[PDB]
Amino acid sequence: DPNRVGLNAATLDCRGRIYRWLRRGPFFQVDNYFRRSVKLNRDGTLPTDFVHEAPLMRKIIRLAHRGHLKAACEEYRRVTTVPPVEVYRALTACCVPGAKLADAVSIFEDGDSKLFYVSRD
RNA sequence: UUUAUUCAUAUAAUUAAUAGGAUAAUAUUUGUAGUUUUUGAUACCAUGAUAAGGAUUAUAAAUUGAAAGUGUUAAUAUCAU
Repeated sequence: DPNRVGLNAATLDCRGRIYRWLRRGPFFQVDNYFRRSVKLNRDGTLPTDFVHEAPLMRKIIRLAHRGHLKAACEEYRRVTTVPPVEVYRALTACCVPGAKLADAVSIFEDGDSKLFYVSRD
């Protein structure tokens, strides 16, 4: 659904909404923007299949297959959707020939518990 | 003669209520439950400030340093069920 990508926001009109805005947690904007966004679908598959974020994943996999770990990490910072499993496979396989264990463990732990277990592969 | 404030005459602004999200043994969920929502009692109480007069202690040349406590009359005045 490429047409219905987007989220509407509020206006903070009444006094109780102002009091709720002043009583909100430390992560209220990013949490509600993340949970109002992509989530596990009705049949159980991942929300990976995103149209607008599709060529960024191709660029990340293309840069992690040529050995460019830092550029793939830099365009991994630009992701909004849950990235596919092939991103984590390409990133970890880029981490193998340099023996970079800490970067591979961080790559796994980023998608392990935070991103619906996409790196648990 | 110009300007900081003051004053004149033109103005915009209006309402109400909560909602927990990774590493948690399974609820998909949140424009939903609210409508005739709250901002509505400045009074005649007997307050309190002002001025004025009293007494006690120093018999040491030491110490950085011989300084501190206790009582009465006039006028003015008193807007909270």
